[PDB]
Amino acid sequence: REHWATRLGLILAMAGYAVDLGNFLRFPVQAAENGGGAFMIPYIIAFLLVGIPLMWIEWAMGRYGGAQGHGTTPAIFYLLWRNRFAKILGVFGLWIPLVVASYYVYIESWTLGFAIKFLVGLVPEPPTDPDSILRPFKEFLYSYIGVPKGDEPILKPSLFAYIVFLITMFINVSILIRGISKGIERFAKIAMPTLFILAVFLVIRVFLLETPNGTAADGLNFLWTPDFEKLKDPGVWIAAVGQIFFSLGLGFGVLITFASYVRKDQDIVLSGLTAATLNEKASVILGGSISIPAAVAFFGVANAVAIAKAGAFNLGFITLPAIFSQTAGGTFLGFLWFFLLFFAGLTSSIAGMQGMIAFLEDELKLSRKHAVLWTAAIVFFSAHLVMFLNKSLDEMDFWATGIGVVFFGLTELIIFFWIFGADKAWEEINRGGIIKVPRIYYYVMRYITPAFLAVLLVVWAREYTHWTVWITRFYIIGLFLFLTFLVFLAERRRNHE
Ligand SMILES: CN[C@H]1CC[C@@H](c2ccc(Cl)c(Cl)c2)c2ccccc21
Ligand code: NA
Ligand code: NA
Repeated sequence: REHWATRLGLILAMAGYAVDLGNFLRFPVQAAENGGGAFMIPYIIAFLLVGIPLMWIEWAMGRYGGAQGHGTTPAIFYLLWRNRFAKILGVFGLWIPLVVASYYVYIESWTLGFAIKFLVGLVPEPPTDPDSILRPFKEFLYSYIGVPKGDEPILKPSLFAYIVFLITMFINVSILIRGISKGIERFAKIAMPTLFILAVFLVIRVFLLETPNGTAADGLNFLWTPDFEKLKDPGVWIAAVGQIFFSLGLGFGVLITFASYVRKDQDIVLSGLTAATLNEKASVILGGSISIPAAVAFFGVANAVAIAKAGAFNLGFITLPAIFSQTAGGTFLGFLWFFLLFFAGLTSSIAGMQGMIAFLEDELKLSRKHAVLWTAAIVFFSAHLVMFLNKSLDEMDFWATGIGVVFFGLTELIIFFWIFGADKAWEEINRGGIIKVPRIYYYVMRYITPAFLAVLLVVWAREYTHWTVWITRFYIIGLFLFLTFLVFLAERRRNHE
């Protein structure tokens, strides 16, 4: 079996997975709409009661199953719980990341495309007034995506956007085809420093932004200013819990797959806590000091709520490029921005597609070349549903990463800590640990964490379309069935040998 080369590379690949666009865009927006700096109160709490424990558990299940040549949850859930239903539940942790991949790489391709467009100067040049600056970039993006002009739910992406997507995929394959150590890890040692560099440079440049409308200090002011009255809102306490899942990457079965390349007695306690911290520092320090400040600085704190309510996607693909077309040499800033975002995705999409690659290697005994190509061929095909069917993206994401990861996360808890047994699990986590997990986390992992996951699981089901959504539902259900069939073939090949 493949293994990570250096302890550093492990943490960087682990941090590379969790460090993403959401760090720079989604996190700053959620904080601004949920109490500013007061949002740190329920967020830090959720980082402690939910995010850290669940991460250790996936590191635990990962390493536990990796020692036996199995990196995926259809196998690992059967090792924690020898059952017919356990294999079926494990399919989700191979289904989820395959669904997300169908649309993540595509969104990743966009940043690559914009980075290229910005670098060569192929960007809109307005003109005065805010809607006079934003509209040229709102249209620039929509011509790239192919946003429907008519009533039809059909997207018509540019030939360029499509080609970059092939190129983007090709880039992903290159890294994945070289393996865990000479590929993902080797890249994680290049990307993460390069990432941090671009991040700091933008932070420095952003703090030097001054307009008649405001300064970067006003952005950091508005953003981090605590609104403790919003802490009364349960929804804020829910946004915090959902965000932790999102930021860390829990419930994607990727940590489990990635941790399955960690050696049997190698530390997973401190290493994970490091990668977890790298992601958080990336968010509160680097991320919340570029996007929100730069917007408030240019449009004034009088629009700060309007900008936050405009969404994270707008902030990074429409709002910030429009601001860069109005700054000194900002055509190159546009490039550094979309190139910062490209790596943030590439370090996460190589981690996402490994779950399928691991399954084809471990369970169907395919070579690494075939496992990588066939996974690519599957992702490339399914993305056409995302590229051409309007709102197909929202549908896949809602199920996979809105209900799916939260459900599957509570599944990992119960299977590893209630079915497999808490004591056997607790030992599995602490073993080989440089530092030992605090004795108090035994109770958190057993009650508090699955409680939080459960009471959240109740509200997102109580709180929550066209007809074309059935097309996407049809396809992604058909994915689950097909993956059930491969798990079935995997267990019929094993009885013969
Ligand atoms: C974990 N937070 C980021 C990390 C990578 C990125 C991600 C996660 C899983 C996969 Cl399978 C892929 Cl391809 C990509 C992602 C997706 C959705 C939501 C959040 C995030
Ligand atoms: Na994150
Ligand atoms: Na990443």
